[PDB]
Amino acid sequence: AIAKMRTMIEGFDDISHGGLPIGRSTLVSGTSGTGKTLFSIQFLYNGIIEFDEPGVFVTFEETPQDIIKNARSFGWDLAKLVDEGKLFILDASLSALIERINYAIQKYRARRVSIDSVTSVFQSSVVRRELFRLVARLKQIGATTVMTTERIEEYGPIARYGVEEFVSDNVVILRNVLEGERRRRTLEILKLRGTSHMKGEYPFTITDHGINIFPLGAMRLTQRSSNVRVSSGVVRLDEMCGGGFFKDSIILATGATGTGKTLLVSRFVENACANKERAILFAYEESRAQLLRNAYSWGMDFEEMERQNLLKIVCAYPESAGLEDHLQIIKSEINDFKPARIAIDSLSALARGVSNNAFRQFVIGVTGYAKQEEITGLFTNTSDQFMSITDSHIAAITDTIILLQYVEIRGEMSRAINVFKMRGSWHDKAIREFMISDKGPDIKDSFRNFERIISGSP
Amino acid sequence: AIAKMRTMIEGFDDISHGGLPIGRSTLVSGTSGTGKTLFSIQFLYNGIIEFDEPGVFVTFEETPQDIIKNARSFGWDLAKLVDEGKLFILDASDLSALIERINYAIQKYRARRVSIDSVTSVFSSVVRRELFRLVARLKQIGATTVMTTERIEEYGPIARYGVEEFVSDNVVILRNVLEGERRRRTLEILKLRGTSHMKGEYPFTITDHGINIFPLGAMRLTQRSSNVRVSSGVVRLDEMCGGGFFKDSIILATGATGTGKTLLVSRFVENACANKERAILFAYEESRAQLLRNAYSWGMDFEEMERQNLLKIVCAYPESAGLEDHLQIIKSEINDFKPARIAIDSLSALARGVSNNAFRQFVIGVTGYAKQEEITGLFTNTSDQFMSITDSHIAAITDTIILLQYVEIRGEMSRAINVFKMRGSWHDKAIREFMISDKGPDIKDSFRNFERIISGSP
Amino acid sequence: AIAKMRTMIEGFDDISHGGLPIGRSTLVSGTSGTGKTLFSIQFLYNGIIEFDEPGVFVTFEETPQDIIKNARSFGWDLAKLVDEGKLFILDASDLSALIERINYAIQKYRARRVSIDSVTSVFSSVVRRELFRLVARLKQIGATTVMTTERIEEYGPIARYGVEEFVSDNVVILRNVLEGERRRRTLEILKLRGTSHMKGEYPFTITDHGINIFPLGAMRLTQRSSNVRVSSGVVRLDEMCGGGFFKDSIILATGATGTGKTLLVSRFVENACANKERAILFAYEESRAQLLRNAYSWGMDFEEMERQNLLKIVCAYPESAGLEDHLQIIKSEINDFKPARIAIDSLSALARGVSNNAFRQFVIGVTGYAKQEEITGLFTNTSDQFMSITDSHIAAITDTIILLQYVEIRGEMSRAINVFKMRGSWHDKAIREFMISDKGPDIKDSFRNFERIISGSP
Ligand SMILES: Nc1ncnc2c1ncn2[C@@H]1O[C@H](COP(=O)(O)OP(=O)(O)OP(=O)(O)O)[C@@H](O)[C@H]1O
Ligand SMILES: Nc1ncnc2c1ncn2[C@@H]1O[C@H](COP(=O)(O)OP(=O)(O)OP(=O)(O)O)[C@@H](O)[C@H]1O
Ligand SMILES: Nc1ncnc2c1ncn2[C@@H]1O[C@H](COP(=O)(O)OP(=O)(O)OP(=O)(O)O)[C@@H](O)[C@H]1O
Ligand SMILES: Nc1ncnc2c1ncn2[C@@H]1O[C@H](COP(=O)(O)OP(=O)(O)OP(=O)(O)O)[C@@H](O)[C@H]1O
Ligand SMILES: Nc1ncnc2c1ncn2[C@@H]1O[C@H](COP(=O)(O)OP(=O)(O)OP(=O)(O)O)[C@@H](O)[C@H]1O
Ligand SMILES: Nc1ncnc2c1ncn2[C@@H]1O[C@H](COP(=O)(O)OP(=O)(O)OP(=O)(O)O)[C@@H](O)[C@H]1O
Ligand SMILES: [Mg+2]
Ligand SMILES: [Mg+2]
Ligand SMILES: [Mg+2]
Ligand SMILES: [Mg+2]
Ligand SMILES: [Mg+2]
Ligand SMILES: [Mg+2]
Repeated sequence: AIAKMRTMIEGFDDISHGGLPIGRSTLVSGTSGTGKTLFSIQFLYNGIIEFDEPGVFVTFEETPQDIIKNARSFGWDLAKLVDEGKLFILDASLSALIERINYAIQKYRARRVSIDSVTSVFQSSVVRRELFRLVARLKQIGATTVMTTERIEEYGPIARYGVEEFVSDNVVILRNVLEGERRRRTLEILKLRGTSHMKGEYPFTITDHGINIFPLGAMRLTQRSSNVRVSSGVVRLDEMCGGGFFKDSIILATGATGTGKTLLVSRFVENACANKERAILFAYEESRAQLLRNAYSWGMDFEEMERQNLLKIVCAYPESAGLEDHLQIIKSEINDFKPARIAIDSLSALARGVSNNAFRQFVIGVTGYAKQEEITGLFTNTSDQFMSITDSHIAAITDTIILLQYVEIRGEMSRAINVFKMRGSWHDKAIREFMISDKGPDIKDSFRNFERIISGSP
Repeated sequence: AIAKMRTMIEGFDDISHGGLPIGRSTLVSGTSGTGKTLFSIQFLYNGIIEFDEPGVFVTFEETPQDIIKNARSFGWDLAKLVDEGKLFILDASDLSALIERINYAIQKYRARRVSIDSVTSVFSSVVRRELFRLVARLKQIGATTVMTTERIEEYGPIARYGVEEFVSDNVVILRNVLEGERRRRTLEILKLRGTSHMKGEYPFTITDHGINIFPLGAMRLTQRSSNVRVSSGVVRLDEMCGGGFFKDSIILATGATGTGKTLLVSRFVENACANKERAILFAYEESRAQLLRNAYSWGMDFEEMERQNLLKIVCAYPESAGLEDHLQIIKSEINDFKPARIAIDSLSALARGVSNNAFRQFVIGVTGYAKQEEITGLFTNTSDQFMSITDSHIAAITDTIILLQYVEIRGEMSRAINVFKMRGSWHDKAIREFMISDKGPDIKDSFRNFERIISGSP
Repeated sequence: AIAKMRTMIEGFDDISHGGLPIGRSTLVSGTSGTGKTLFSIQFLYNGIIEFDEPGVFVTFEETPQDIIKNARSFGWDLAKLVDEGKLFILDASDLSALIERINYAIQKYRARRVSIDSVTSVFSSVVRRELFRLVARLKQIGATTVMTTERIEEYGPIARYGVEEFVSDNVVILRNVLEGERRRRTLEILKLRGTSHMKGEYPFTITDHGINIFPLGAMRLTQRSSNVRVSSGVVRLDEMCGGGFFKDSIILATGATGTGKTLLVSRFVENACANKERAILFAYEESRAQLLRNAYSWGMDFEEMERQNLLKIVCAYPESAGLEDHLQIIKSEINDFKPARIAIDSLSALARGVSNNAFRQFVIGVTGYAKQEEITGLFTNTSDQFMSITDSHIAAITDTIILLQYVEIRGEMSRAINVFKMRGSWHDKAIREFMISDKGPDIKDSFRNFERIISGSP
């Protein structure tokens, strides 16, 4: 088999099980601002601060000083590594270039090489022969190169002259697709000669750590399962769940608007902080100010928990970022605070004007990470119809579902709670009446008289 | 990192995270009449009207006289600034010759800011070589340049020869997309080599003040929340809400046509003018004439309040402007009148033949601003069916929902009201019938004889 | 008729009705990384590894060393065959000169098969004249050639200059269409001058064995059917089915979330391992961890069966691969483990954001194979509404349908099971209520007090 080299890019090594083929050159074409330079810089940088491999960078447009300054925003200096003799920024902004580049390879331990960019170098018949010569001349030296080419259309031709794709051994497309006034970064591997890889696009983001590729296909169902129970915050609800929620489980609170989803989330988050356990609250519908007042009215101090460094509140609008970003933000915030419990209020708000598949691929990401890090996730979902079906087919991700619906009785609005699922546990299969007070919720008995709920009244 | 310069354009300082990279040039492409020249002038202008930095202006097609004549429209004299020495409009009626004149004028007034409108006149393989030489000679002078490009398609190639983006360090695209015979201005940053920015299209308008960018992403979920309550105009309604509406809250009055939504809006505004508090009425369904007749019929003198400078009525058809304009008009008017209560009649009318995405982002922009300005807002919504739900997922924005519906009883069409939800407050969970007279709402008792009304037919 | 040659590529021998026309050449066009070179090698390879026929290989861009290095990946040494004389890789570093060298090498080893990868390198009016001369000089030598072309668009012009199809006797197009960020390999025969073939696109995958074409059309309705019955894990269920499921049959367990579909799958697999019979569990909703916990909770040791080599659990996310892969993975695993019972949990999860056409053709490919392998299959389907139908038209594939649904009775959520249909058997036509415990299903009696359940709300 062809030996792959680890680029040390979070996700990319999963997409191409191993990394990039050693001895050959990888073509990374993409529209302007797709992260071609970043990828090629991050490739060389990773290969010097992990395997101390002497890499050479070829410039064709941007000056060396520009590349150094631009890469300084990611929190790494290139001039320091150039000073050490571990990097070489060959400034060039025909055949001799190959021999000059080859010279440095043998004169600075030919590890990794990047050429950003070649499109301006050869700025469609001549393109082939010129591109065919370079790759061949780089094969003889047997060093791992990355070539960055530009494309005009996001789903149009692979490159500018539409020829490089065949000439190259490896093809990587960086996309910056715009849908509904929103840009979605995706990276896909078009081909890998004599090796296997993951097919199709994969959502990625660019932060202070660099390119953060989020593979969904590498996510496997290995989430360890325990019989460890944890109090939901309601004694009556814990009895109804046959002891309370499972430490390694995903609880779903679906219902109509004003039913008490946030209440159950608040009470679930308070419980963590009572037992001196860390918890994160991801708000998307309400603000910290409104959350603190709302909790206060039920008799729960959210400031107290914040002062004890046991509860964190992250409020933000869904339309203020993308699903890729939102997921990263959760992971980053979870990576720092490392909570025992988590609550997303809510997924319904996060599904507002988003690809039904882009949202579906987000839920798995959050659900999986929570399960894979042994964190109890409670996600709320507001139903569009007042007074009910999932209508999303995402009930196969949740291990527990709390139903909250209104019951119009004697020209009076009354609320009702019920547990549908409790995988690996017994649950009370009754529709108990509950109401809200200054001391929180109170679950009473069920309605034996009216047997026609999840519809109307009698 | 990379030092950024403030452009002092409302919204661009948030979308850019701080502004435009210092020392480097920014390319602004767009179709004709997008606001390229405007952005160009406004950049240099605020430079010499805030940080007092001498900026030179290169004009190729448009003559200085015209530039000043057009600039005046917004309300700022350029010739006065040309007269002093803070700005120099270098009329451009070979690159080296032009570059020399620009370079020899950048040291004369020691210009910090530079705008070239436009570089798509002087002029694919040659455009790159010329453009590369231009930015290189401007990079050496360490002057923050702004270059304006020209495109033919709105979602087609970024520039004319589709090569000006890879040569530029920064790329700002201004669009003017036509959807259902309606023109929507949008601004997006494609890339910023070095720093970070906000990805995606952001709606903006051009008024007397200049460009007015409304970033919905920059708007955080930091909205002050108090337990201060206020009246609604109805004593029983205040009592039904458990002391009346919250000062800092968004109330929603949804129901079938002729249920009495406008009645609740009227009384809501009246009560404001009763406590000598200023309010605004945004009508999109009925005129001042009909409102005054209907109000006067209900025993509420809207002329009086109008003369007392406590009530301002602004009527205009929903299809008389875009959501962008309607929002900017609401904000402008609010800032002028500085009201404590605001009522919109209605959102349903504002959703008339408008994309759910563009409508979604408008309701967030209105509710968000009112919440951050400590202004109590009552928004009405007319349901499609007489006998329903919550339109879409705008129930996450309203802190209170007052449902009103009809109840056919013994061949009579009686109306019923109920506080469906109230966050942070107790509310009457009863469906009380109410009559309308020339005195206003008459909330009586609920219907215990028949329990199947609410969001149902009985 | 026209004599055809077997390529020995799984599926191509059925789609072609027998293979490629003998004496004539075949043109294989496709975008980059479709599998043109692979198909090229695999053709010649099987030639000299089955019918022991010396085949020569023309390489234009890719060097012999690379071709052998890439070929190795699949698991076959080319240099060994080059060493012997069964294959000769004629490196192509004027037509008459090249044609001469090919013609002078086709008589040396007396080559029966020939591949030219690729003819889109050497090179609209001239391409025809050259191509026509090439096939004419290969027709005279009566050698089955295979020419690889290159296309830019997936559903655009067949070849580059769109003239290589009318000059060729045979045209095979390899596609790699991207639909919702997912890459789907497809192979179609456009025409075969002389013989007949299968019209339309056919899904195929590339694995370690090489190209793997899955013709759904070639699959006939010849599926052995016996009166041999088997148990389900439940005595009452076997009795309710009129002696238990048929050995050769497809059973479907559809219903709302948490109804007990996984319970029935578990017991179904357990019973197999009870009679010392091998089974496979294909999970796409829950992990091994959760399954083992849930199983153990139900009184079924999935570790034991795992250690007894009677039960194999394979969990993986539905969006972790394409239907093509999932199918090929199921077939591969089945052939290895050779199980008598198979259960998929679930099809609904496998339909998550997938075209109804691509999903339809996957269920036919799975059910068809299991039916022709004498393997009893239980497939689960989670309904969108809690309280429904048969998803789509997949009821024509299932020989037995076990419906499970909830029945709100006196403010209690009880579950009900019923054998909806059973072909070739009597079944209990009664809606019997059933409870769940740590011992498994408890099928009790039906509800004679209320006759309005089934696919209704009462
Ligand atoms: N500190 C940062 N935080 C977040 N994102 C950043 C940061 N620095 C840069 N970026 C992002 O990465 C981009 C860097 O552009 P880059 O040069 O990697 O793209 P490219 O595809 O090579 O562009 P081109 O080849 O057209 O010049 C910026 O435009 C921005 O979107
Ligand atoms: N202090 C209180 N006393 C009594 N009842 C209260 C109190 N605060 C809230 N409630 C009741 O509980 C509801 C609050 O529910 P919650 O804030 O959890 O909203 P939700 O069900 O998540 O709906 P949404 O997210 O759509 O607003 C109010 O609508 C009201 O009916
Ligand atoms: N005083 C004003 N009030 C409101 N809108 C104005 C005012 N003055 C100009 N506008 C708007 O802004 C536009 C001016 O755009 P500008 O002159 O910058 O064009 P441009 O983007 O440079 O395009 P081009 O170069 O093709 O002329 C007008 O077409 C109009 O829609
Ligand atoms: N003076 C009055 N006396 C009695 N009933 C009245 C009087 N004026 C109006 N009404 C009643 O109340 C209604 C007034 O309409 P209102 O503005 O309260 O409803 P709306 O929900 O705003 O209707 P629309 O959806 O058409 O805007 C009339 O249709 C009528 O039934
Ligand atoms: N060992 C392997 N296991 C699985 N898949 C493989 C393996 N080796 C190669 N592949 C797949 O097959 C592809 C090889 O295709 P091939 O080299 O024939 O390209 P091609 O169709 O000739 O295109 P081009 O001429 O543009 O390179 C790889 O891109 C990869 O997706
Ligand atoms: N040990 C137990 N004792 C009692 N009841 C149990 C026990 N374990 C599970 N249950 C009940 O049976 C259900 C188990 O889910 P099961 O896998 O049988 O349903 P499912 O149809 O596969 O659900 P989903 O659609 O979510 O996959 C729980 O929701 C609970 O109601
Ligand atoms: Mg770049
Ligand atoms: Mg809530
Ligand atoms: Mg202009
Ligand atoms: Mg009205
Ligand atoms: Mg090839
Ligand atoms: Mg299940």
